[PDB]
Amino acid sequence: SSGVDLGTENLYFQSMRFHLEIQEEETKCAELLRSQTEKHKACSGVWDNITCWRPANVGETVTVPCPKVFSNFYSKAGNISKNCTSDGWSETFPDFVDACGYSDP
Amino acid sequence: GVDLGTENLYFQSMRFHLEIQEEETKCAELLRSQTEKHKACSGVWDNITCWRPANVGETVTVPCPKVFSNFYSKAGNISKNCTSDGWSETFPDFVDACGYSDP
Amino acid sequence: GVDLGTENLYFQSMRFHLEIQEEETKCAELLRSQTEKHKACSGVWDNITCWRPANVGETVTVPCPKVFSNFYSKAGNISKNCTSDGWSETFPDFVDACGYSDP
Amino acid sequence: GVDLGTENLYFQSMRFHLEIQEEETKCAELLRSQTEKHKACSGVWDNITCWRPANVGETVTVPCPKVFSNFYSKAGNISKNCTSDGWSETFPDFVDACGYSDP
Amino acid sequence: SSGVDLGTENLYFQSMRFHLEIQEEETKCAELLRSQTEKHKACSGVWDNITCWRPANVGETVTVPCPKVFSNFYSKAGNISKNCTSDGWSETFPDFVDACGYSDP
Amino acid sequence: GVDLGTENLYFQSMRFHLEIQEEETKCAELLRSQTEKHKACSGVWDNITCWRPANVGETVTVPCPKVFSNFYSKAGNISKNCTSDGWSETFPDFVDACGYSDP
Repeated sequence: SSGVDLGTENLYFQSMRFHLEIQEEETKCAELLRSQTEKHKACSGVWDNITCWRPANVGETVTVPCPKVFSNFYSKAGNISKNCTSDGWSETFPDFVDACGYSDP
Repeated sequence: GVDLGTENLYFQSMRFHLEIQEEETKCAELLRSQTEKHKACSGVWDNITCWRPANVGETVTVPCPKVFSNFYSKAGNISKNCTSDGWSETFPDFVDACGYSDP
Repeated sequence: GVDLGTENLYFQSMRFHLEIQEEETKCAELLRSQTEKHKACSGVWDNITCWRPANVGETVTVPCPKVFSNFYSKAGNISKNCTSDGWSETFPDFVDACGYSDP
Repeated sequence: GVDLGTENLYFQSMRFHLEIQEEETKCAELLRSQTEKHKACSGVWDNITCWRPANVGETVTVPCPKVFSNFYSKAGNISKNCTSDGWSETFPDFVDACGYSDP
Repeated sequence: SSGVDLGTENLYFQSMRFHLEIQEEETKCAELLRSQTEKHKACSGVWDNITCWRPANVGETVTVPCPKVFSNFYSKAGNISKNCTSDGWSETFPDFVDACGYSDP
Repeated sequence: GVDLGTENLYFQSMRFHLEIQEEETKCAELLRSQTEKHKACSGVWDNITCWRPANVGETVTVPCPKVFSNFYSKAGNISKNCTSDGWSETFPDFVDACGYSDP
């Protein structure tokens, strides 16, 4: 660790890393949903649990790893899921903190 | 419910902004990668669209901005001509070229 | 007209922010992808530049921030060494490496 | 025309984002000005709403977020209780409390 | 002028000043329009020529100084205007660059 | 639950960006309002802090950036002098003035 790491230019960047990562994921989600707009699926694309849930058809389950941005805070290997039903998307259950073992003391 | 969940409501309200920002970012990167050419008409952003740098007599034609795809009644394109006076106005105008309307 | 229209004028004023933000995003993503490895000099941001994680004895060299190209008199690269004491200061310094001044 | 002008179209599409960002900014400033108190339930942002720090037995009640005023069928409020286990879920739920719907 | 002014932390900020100023004006415009939503005026609030045009009634002319963010590029004292009509807002004419004498060589 | 919900978790991660951006915006506005006057030390941004325009012999002192309060061991202020050579370095240095470290 050096004077470089403690410089205020690096501190400003380091403090924004989680934010930049999440915004980047939100942007990709927006672009994805846009590229699929002509298809009209049963469950349109949504964002929750800081995760993009791509458009889906009835009976599909979308499963993804827990958000990578918080990898260092996870106490177990884990994933999150959402089901597309005839009445829309299910709740994301288990949700992020439960599925992922997120912890910050 | 999940559609009306507030995290999704936050995201959905931001989608146009995220999409436009990425398009502007790509435009800035395009103009930057090209800055050692010095063309008649340098790159501009107009009608929510990036217009690559160009020389006199060129016509640049691009598809209508995809961000408003749900409000178009047709797949359209928009153009500008580079002249020795600079860039022309976009033609046809955005609203007509793109078949744009809002209920 | 178009060149001087306010849509373009707002975009041109945002170019710096858009290009640096994209570079910060890339840096954040790079450091996230390399978090499993535990390198001697970790990823840092300094002089508006991402400096990738590195090992003792490496020198990382990158072009001057393209974002300020119009303010350069020279084709410049900047560098840091990863040493046993950590990251070196940037060399040559940003102003000299890049031939920067405001006009 | 002027409504459908692309500069206005850019702005209108950004209004929710600008409004939410200012509300988040005010929340961050509120939490920061209060950080030397150490209350049972520290400040949180939930349901697009800032929840001031609070002590056990308190109920914090605020109006529904004004950013979605055009989609409400009534002026509503939302609440949380601070307990010795932390913050409660918002009540009534956002959709019900606020009379929210989209055509 | 010192090493402070030439530091990359200051250069990053200085390069973003116009942007921050315009975004701030856009935010205030958004808040203004929101605070007026119950009123339903003939011409709803709009943004062009990097200017907020507040909600208005038929027959009103809104006039404002040229955007302050570009004060240093103006070659003459000037203002911009927009009229609210029974068929919506007029075009902003003269527009920014004409009204304001904007120049950048 | 709420404290650990992702809406709050995203907000908490954005706090730094929101607070610094608000401070940068205030700095931009301050410098714009003072542009008629032509001061000896012009407005600058350094060590995540706005340093207002100033005259020879002035010392500008401000509290350590509140944004990093949780990383301070001390109640700190930072200062610069405007001298005939321009702005001084910040004193005491940011790390020492503020009692900063990462935990």
